[PDB]
Amino acid sequence: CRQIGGKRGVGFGQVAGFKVEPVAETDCPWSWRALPADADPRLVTSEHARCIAAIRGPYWDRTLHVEALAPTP
RNA sequence: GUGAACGGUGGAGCAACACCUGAAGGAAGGCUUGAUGAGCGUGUUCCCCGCAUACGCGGGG
Repeated sequence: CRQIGGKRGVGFGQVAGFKVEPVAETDCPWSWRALPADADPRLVTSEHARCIAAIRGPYWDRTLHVEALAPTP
């Protein structure tokens, strides 16, 4: 990877660096994520809400948008 | 297959016009280039200082 985010053709947001380190199981919210509509409720927090949204793959593909429980940036 | 992928802030436009740094104001009052240094007296062994180390040298008045 060298850039992150959108509009990468006009040079926005090239990555200066990254660090990848292990963390505790209770210390990671991985569930802050576009979850399915029938996701198990220990992963569905108050930030998660119902939306027409992709949970996987190409997140821009509106044909693959599903009943989803997703948080907000 | 980074809600990604694609996407020109662009084109044009006078800081310019006119405007006296100028009026007044004493470099003067006093001051020998004249000297100064240019020539005019003593008539024979008397103190003291160093090198020596006394055989003598230099030397103060």
